[PDB]
Amino acid sequence: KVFERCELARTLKRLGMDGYGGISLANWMCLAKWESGYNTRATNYNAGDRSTDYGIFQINSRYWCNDGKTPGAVNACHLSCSALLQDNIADAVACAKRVVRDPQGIRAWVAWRNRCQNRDVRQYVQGCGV
Repeated sequence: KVFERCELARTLKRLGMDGYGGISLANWMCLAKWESGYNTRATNYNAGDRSTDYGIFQINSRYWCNDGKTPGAVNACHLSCSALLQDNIADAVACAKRVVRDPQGIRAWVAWRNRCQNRDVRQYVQGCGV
């Protein structure tokens, strides 16, 4: 599923993402936007390390989910990577919450540092009623 901007903003809010780990909803929107264009079935194979990024938040198979084909990988979210390709994003959100409990927080996603950190992200939630 490819979410519309405001539809996703309210979806993430209902899932408890607003201010989760000190991260505003606008930051999560900016992350999803730049990671997948709000598309839950987005995937990106990384030929260099044989891992794959899954879903709306492009969560990586080396550490967060199990796809059975990433060498020496772990599964910290204790989910099948398939769970991150569902139209319903509850599992992806629970995993994204787990990701930010690590030392880096939202900085774990390099794209957030590239297109969201120290940027004006208010635009992602304006008019969404969140």
